[PDB]
Amino acid sequence: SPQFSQQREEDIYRFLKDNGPQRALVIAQALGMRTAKDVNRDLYRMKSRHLLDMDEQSKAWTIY
Amino acid sequence: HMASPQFSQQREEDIYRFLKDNGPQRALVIAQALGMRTAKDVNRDLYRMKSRHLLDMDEQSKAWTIY
DNA sequence: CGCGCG
DNA sequence: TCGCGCG
Repeated sequence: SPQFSQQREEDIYRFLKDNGPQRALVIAQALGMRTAKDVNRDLYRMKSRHLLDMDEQSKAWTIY
Repeated sequence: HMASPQFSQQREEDIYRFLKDNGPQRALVIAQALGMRTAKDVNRDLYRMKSRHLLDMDEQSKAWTIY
């Protein structure tokens, strides 16, 4: 199973599981926030833990 | 008969005076010299002053100068 | 405008 | 590549 330190990481993961790959502004807005900056530190931390991947060209995030 | 340049903020006048006497210098140096902590404390102001042609930045050294 | 950086 | 100025 994926290991989440904060429940909000699961919220991101499930959003991407449910809706396919999306940019950080979409993850943020879907979860009640505004911009990529509201979630990017979480996304890159999750990427470092092989929870998510990002396509560097489209900037879309997806589950790992 | 007013002095030149005119600065809209004390911060801008302080940056300009620091660079006139010491410059060029990196943003991290300017931030510390004005009692702040990192480049993030002055970058918004430096690029705004650059857009008004009050300062320039050397791309190679990253040091800011009075224009 | 990508920015992940405390 | 800590470059980053971004609201």
